[PDB]
Amino acid sequence: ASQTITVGSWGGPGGNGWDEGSYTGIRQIELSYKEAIGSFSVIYDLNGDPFSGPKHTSKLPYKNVKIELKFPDEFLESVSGYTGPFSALATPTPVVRSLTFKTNKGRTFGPYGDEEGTYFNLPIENGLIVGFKGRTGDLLDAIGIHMSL
Amino acid sequence: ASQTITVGSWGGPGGNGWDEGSYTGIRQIELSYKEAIGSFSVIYDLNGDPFSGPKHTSKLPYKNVKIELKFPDEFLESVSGYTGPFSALATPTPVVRSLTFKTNKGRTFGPYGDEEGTYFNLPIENGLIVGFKGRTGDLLDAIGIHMSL
Amino acid sequence: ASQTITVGSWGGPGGNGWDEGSYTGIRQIELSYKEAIGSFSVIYDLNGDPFSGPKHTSKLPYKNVKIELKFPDEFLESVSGYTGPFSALATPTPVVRSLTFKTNKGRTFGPYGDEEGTYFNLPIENGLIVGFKGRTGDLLDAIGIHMSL
Amino acid sequence: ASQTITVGSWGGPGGNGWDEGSYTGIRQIELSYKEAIGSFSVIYDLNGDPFSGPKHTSKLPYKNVKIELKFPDEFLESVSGYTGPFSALATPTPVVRSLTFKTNKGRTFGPYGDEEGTYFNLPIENGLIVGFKGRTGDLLDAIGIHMSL
Repeated sequence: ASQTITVGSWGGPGGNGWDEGSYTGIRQIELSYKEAIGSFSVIYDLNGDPFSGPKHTSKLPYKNVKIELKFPDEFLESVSGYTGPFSALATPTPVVRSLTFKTNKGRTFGPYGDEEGTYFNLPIENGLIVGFKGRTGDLLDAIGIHMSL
Repeated sequence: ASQTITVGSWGGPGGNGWDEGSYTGIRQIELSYKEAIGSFSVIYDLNGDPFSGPKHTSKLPYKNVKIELKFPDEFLESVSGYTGPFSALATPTPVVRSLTFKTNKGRTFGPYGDEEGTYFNLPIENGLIVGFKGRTGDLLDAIGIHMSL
Repeated sequence: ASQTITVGSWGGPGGNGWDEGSYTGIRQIELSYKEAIGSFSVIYDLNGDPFSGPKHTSKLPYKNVKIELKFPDEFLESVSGYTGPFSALATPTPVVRSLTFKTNKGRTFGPYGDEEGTYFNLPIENGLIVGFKGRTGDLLDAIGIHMSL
Repeated sequence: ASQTITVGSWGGPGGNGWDEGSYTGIRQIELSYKEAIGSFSVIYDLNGDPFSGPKHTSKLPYKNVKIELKFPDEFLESVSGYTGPFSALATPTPVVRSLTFKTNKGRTFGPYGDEEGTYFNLPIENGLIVGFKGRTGDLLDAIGIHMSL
């Protein structure tokens, strides 16, 4: 490398590309938002210990959140959330306006960003999100995934 | 019982559940369509030789298309769609209304069924659709996918 | 193709190469033996339904045996068995002499052929024997293993 | 909670069981030995940067090798090595007496420890050793491997 299934890249053409790679599973997701998502950073599980993924932090003073999955027993079972521009940041390129997170234990981590734009949805009937791919310019411009069993 | 990453479920809850399991590759898809997708049946590749999976047919007089891939060098890199109910089959439940496939070699087997309702899109950077899962009643009620490296 | 992890070449470079392929799992193994292993063909599982793998039969008038596992619930957790030349077969190269299979339920299919030669050993901790590869000329010149989750 | 294929545990039941877990690849191995293998510590690759796995050290004053593979073009292609007891450590239980590492590039990191006891041979045709698992007490009592595509 060992490779993984990389399903996706939902978002747009600009920003700067970042592939954090692959790990055993997710422990914490922490993002900043207002009308679009700006910051996205994750705390992975690496063989029993926590691993802090690289950060893709925004300069925009957006509203802040921390999603804390209860590890082993809880893992996401669905990722969805629209995509499109934001004439305000004067950025012509498509961008991730929202991004909601469902869980196998039921807990859904409420829509973040305004549900305006075109919808993308990804339900997992069997599998495991194991890492994140995507781009980040001023906000998070595109999002991608890493799957495994 | 070896297992696969089963991604998705896109479509409604009506129809009879079907699963065709996992193979080694896709050799030819066959579908009928007309304002919605009726029949669905894929011919797979089992260890270098062709293996026809179960047929999932509709009695509806729908238009017919044969999608045949050049098998080893060509595979689907994207499956998109629009799932939306259909008041004509008097079906209140959601149904997959359109279906578009895009190849790693550059050919998009143009949108079959009319592009109406909520769009779905699943792009792949490294992975392989290795078996189809789905529901069928009179139309292709739903669509599921299985994956591998 | 999708690929699987292929561990194995145990035996010698002689004979003709055979790769039976990767399937869903194993339902019955069928071999022949005297002083060494001669024929080896298996019945595989192909998505809930049995599937016959090609026969790799040895012309040698040998003792016969059918090993059948209780499918789903019982599966191979171990494979092992002695390899060396056979001055009789006037075979200048090393060939497989004995082969013993151990089960997750306790069942162990007694050494078939003679325990003579250098020994090889594969205990599986997590994983699944999914297809058989190897070489066959008069006897089984060599054996390989396919694996998945 | 993702899994990888773990094969084996070639050794004896003595000592304290350890499992470094899985990563992206093997960059360096560092062991000690005289008549049996004493220390075993590996510097893994995690997504592009080195990640040191835990050290499993041994007080026995042994020779000290430092194995560095050229990480992306070079990876292990086979592991082999003799398992037998060791009268001198006054131990009743089988230990990993010897250990040899072959590479896909051609280099064979010749025998470390004596070639004595029963033999084991893990040869690989397709796949990646992606993590080591095992048991240490005074020396290296057992060794197991993790696999991925």
